[PDB]
Amino acid sequence: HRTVYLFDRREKESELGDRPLQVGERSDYAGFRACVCQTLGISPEEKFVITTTSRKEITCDNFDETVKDGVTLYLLQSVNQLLLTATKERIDFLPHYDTLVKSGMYEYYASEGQNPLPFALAALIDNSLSATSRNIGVRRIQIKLLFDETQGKPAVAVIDNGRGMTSKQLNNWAVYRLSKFTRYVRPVPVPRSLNSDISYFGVGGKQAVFFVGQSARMISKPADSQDVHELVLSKEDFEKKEKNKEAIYSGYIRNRKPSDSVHITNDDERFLHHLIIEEKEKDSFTAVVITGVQPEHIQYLKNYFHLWTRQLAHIYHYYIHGPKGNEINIDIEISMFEKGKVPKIVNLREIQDDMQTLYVNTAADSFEFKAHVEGDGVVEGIIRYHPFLYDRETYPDDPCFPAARGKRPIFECFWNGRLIPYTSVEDFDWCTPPGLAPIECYNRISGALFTNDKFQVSTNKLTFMDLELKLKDKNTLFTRILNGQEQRMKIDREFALWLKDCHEKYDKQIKFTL
Amino acid sequence: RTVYLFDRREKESELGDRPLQVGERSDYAGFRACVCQTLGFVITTTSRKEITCDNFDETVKDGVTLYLLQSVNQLLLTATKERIDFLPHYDTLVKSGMYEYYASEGQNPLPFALAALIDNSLSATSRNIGVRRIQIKLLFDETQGKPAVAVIDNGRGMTSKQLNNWAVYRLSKFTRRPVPVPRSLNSDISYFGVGGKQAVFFVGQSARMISKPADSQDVHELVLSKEDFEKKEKNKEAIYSGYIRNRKPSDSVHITNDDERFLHHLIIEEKEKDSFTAVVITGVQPEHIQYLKNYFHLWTRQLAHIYHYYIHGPKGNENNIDIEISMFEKGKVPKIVNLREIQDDMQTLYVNTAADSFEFKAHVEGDGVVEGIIRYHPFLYDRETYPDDPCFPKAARGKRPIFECFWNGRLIPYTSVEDFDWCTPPGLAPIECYNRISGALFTNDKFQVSTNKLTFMDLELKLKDKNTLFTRILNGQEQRMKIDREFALWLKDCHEKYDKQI
Ligand SMILES: Nc1ncnc2c1ncn2[C@@H]1O[C@H](COP(=O)(O)OP(=O)(O)OP(=O)(O)O)[C@@H](O)[C@H]1O
Ligand SMILES: Nc1ncnc2c1ncn2[C@@H]1O[C@H](COP(=O)(O)OP(=O)(O)OP(=O)(O)O)[C@@H](O)[C@H]1O
Ligand SMILES: [Mg+2]
Ligand SMILES: [Mg+2]
Repeated sequence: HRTVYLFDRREKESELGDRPLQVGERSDYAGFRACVCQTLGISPEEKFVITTTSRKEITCDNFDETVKDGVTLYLLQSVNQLLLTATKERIDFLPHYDTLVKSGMYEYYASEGQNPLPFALAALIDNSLSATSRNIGVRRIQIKLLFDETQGKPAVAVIDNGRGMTSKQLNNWAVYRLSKFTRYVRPVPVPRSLNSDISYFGVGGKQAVFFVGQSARMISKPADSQDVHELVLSKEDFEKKEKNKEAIYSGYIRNRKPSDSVHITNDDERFLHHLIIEEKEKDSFTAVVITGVQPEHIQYLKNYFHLWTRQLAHIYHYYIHGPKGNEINIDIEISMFEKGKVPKIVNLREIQDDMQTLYVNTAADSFEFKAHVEGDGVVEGIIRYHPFLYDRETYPDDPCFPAARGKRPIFECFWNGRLIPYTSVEDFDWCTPPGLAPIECYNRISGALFTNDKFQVSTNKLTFMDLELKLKDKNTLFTRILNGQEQRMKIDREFALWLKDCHEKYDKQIKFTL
Repeated sequence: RTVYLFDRREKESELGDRPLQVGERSDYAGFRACVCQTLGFVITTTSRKEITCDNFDETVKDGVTLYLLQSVNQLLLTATKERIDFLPHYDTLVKSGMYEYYASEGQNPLPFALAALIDNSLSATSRNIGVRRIQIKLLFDETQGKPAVAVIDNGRGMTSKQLNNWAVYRLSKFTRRPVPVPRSLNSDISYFGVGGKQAVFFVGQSARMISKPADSQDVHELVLSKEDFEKKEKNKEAIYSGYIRNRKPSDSVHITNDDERFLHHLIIEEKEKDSFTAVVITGVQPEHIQYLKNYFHLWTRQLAHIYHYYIHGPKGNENNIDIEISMFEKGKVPKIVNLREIQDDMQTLYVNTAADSFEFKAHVEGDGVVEGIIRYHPFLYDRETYPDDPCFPKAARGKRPIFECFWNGRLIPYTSVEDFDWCTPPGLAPIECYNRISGALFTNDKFQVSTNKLTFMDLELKLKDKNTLFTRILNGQEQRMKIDREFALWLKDCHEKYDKQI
């Protein structure tokens, strides 16, 4: 049985409403037309016509190809009669499954001399940070690059010991654009907004997995749950469901006891048996297993291991090292496996040449402030002084920007504690050179800005929407943070005086002639 | 009301599930009795919450999966399969443009949303015989109802089926290729199946699509709106089901609220058109209205810049496309401009202050070819003529990048290329001549852009790749010279010919 919707539009006064019509398999136009004449009281002496909404007339030849399930049909005196009264033609407009499969394909663009693949990994780290935010003890977040072909096909796995997901929460995860606002306890403010409350849009994890690869296997277990819940979303399963005319967004969660990998029969996915065996220890976990990894991603992760782990340490510097930075707990552990090589392992806390560590440890002093923007948003700011010592500047180098800072921007920008990589602020009026402090001192300052969600970011969290615009608005008030207290100030003069004091206390102009 | 029951008492229990039809008026004991009868403990949800008559109605709903177990916390001997639906949330549409148009390089990004709708009209009018009329009407006169933004073209329009397709997020031309032309001004700008929906839901909260093909006697009208999605959700109706209204041209009887008064004057004009599409955005955010009202000359120049080469052709502003903008305010004269009238958009300034040009192609391994042009702006007696750029308030170009970048003929606003090696100062030509050159790069779709079409994905990285071959185009033939010395020579000639001291 397939339903069609018939509008009688022979005369203006014809019934406004449509008449639905159940049509069984292997029926013909003559049968269809007879029923119409009978129910509606129409002599088979009327020369009326039946047309689609495009005015294509139904005939015996085209009946089966034209009268499909769901179509709307017109009863007309003639094929091109004037539509005296308006019709309502039912439609379905379900999003195409590429809403998921292509959600990350054209989002992570390259900018400022950076490879964006680690930003997809950061999206998954963000999820694990939120999931581990109330852990008693260690918050463990592992990224395993299973690129050893003696264990199966390449796979990227992100595993944490967070709170995990129920069947329902795992169902929610699969819903594109289902966020914490739609499916929530807004956290109490905290310095640098290191609150682990990084989610906003309900899409980031899906963009990441389908950017990295073509199939995601979610494995999760809350502490309360006896059972492990497992859900696969993949390009292959959508294509299969399309070809077989099955519901595109229907599937099933596999519930199972911990450590049971009997459902893994693909030898390509061998490595999953060992991942699933590891579940016995864990009271609560989530594992994101990505397969169908694009070859260009694998080659970058193999050949630039020190660079892209550094990028991640840079992004999560203040989550790793706390609000003061790495003045030289969360364990973010990367491990990569290749045929013929010892496992490569690094805890991001080990990394010492990420840009923030260099800024923090080459700084002689700092200048701390807040910016109060119209709309009640508050930005935390820090400026750091990197002094000239005898014969050299100490402002650290940045490989993306091959006398001290140069033409580089002063400020890196952080949102809920993590770096937003493609938004920098060059300077403000009050920290550019006009004077009361020597000009070259304005080139010795680096900085960081910290917001919470009051300042919007783009969906991919690569950029702020309008951070600089709001900070430089005429109504924005700047305050100084000193000894824990916040106070209004005359910032142009008070920053200059701070800069002059830094020059006199820290800059050293003594050198043996060459 | 169907539930799916898994018998999981023993390791040998039946693997498959047994669907049970639980009537609407049924009890826990009744249900329990039906279970004992059908198969031969406790019953739980998939979270091991035990079914009781206290929770029976809040727990045994249509479509749920249930467990038959010896105890609540018995280990699962055999794995179950729990049916789920995961339809995208309707914010997949309503919020599709809310966090996509970020500000960069001092530009307000609102006109980029209008460019997305212009791109659609360029493609819809690509085979028009005669004029291609693309109108943007800002109906901000409150005597005619609430604010609205309308984009109206005289293109091919949409059938009922094509209008249905337009409402499918991510339904593209690939899941439903012109011949190469200069600067890829091919009007084949679509790719992703989302741009138009991001634009309307960035600008406002409701989109009325009105369309009519020439081969169609009826007009097709479809509304997508935040308010409609919210009503369907409240009433538990299918989220992605609606209807297309089909009507005769110029019939506006369905418009009954005074706040949409303006639509009568808009629909009356359908008499005059064989084919058309009208996008009508309502629920316009107040901040978009304020910007559009107070910076008319700025944001219309932005659109002329973006579409310079579609307006003026492949040589620039030294065609049958009429992009007309009109804004209506209470007690004011209509503001009206054809983008072809604008003369101080950046590309016009580059084209007209240029004394000579240097043309070239970049061949990127993988069949991708980029067309490029560099323009020389001389020093005339006592000033540089390199045009100023309000986004950027070495005396000529200064720190600005050389190259603006175009994709299928239209500007990509947030992708610039500062320079290449062969056109950066080393001296076969005075150093300061290298600061007097602007340029533009043109690609087709062989070079990827992001979904919102604000940036290229990896244009600069591929252009600077060591395998990339740079060839000059002189007259109409490809010359095989070493571009770097060829360009330094061209820059000497330009200096010795166009720079003036007296
Ligand atoms: N590692 C995890 N542990 C527990 N729950 C998770 C994990 N990853 C994802 N989820 C759940 O799935 C949901 C969807 O995640 P996704 O990253 O797609 O969107 P989001 O994080 O909510 O928003 P955003 O788009 O800002 O990332 C999350 O809100 C979270 O509840
Ligand atoms: N003004 C118009 N006239 C005729 N058809 C249109 C018009 N606007 C949109 N369409 C149809 O609706 C479809 C969806 O448009 P939308 O802009 O959402 O995606 P797209 O243009 O296909 O891809 P992209 O995301 O690259 O813009 C278009 O492909 C086109 O077929
Ligand atoms: Mg997320
Ligand atoms: Mg489009």
